[PDB]
Amino acid sequence: AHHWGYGKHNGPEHWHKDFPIAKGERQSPVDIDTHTAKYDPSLKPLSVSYDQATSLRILNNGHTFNVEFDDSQDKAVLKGGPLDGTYRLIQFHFHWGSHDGQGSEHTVDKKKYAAELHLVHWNTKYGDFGKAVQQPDGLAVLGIFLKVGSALPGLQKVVDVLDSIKTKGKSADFTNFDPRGLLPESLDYWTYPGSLTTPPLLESVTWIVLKEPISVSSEQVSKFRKLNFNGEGEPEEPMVDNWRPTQPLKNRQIKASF
Ligand SMILES: [Zn+2]
Ligand SMILES: [Zn+2]
Repeated sequence: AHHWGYGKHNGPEHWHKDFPIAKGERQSPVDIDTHTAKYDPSLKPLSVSYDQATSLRILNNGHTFNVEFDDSQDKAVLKGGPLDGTYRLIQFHFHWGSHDGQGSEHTVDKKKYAAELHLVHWNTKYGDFGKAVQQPDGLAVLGIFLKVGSALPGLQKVVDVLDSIKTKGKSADFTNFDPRGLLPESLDYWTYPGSLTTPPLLESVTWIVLKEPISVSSEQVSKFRKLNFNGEGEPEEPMVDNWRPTQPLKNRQIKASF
């Protein structure tokens, strides 16, 4: 019965009990202090190759909704920037709040955005995601802030299908979705070494967080809130505030690409 979540007795403040790495040296998310985050002119340009991205399904895993990608080959791929080698896109998901004033995981000078998008990639030095997720150089997550304003057309295909995966365990067919519609024009970014922001909280993530947010409408985000954490036949719990508070930076340095 007990499973990790975002509630009072299974949430971020409780995770350390069943996942002691929650209190580790490289935990995510962090606050991005733009005064101390010093620029690095050695950082190579970021390369985002999503032209042949091949989506498979959209699903409710009880924590968020995931858009899964075909990672059998080097289709949609992230290279450059702080990354050694090639990282294959496997899935994307969001974090959001109960209201437009909170919802992001990272903060920028303690500012919270309405939501955060995470594009998850794993390093082809390893055989698959299951092997990479255990290694400090295993994953690269591209983090993108959402701010409420203009409706994003590239998000509409996602929003129009959320009613078919309202509850945990539902996974719908979802092909030919273009993740490039979810990117801002500028790819300037901050980067630091970190972790998964959910259990198992493994410290295997090179974080790449873009400075430019994308704009969504209040209506699009409010559709996110119509999802439920629970499965069919369980008490309803709206899926809201599925974000982790920021964690101590400890000895890490956030580097700017710009
Ligand atoms: Zn627990
Ligand atoms: Zn995430």
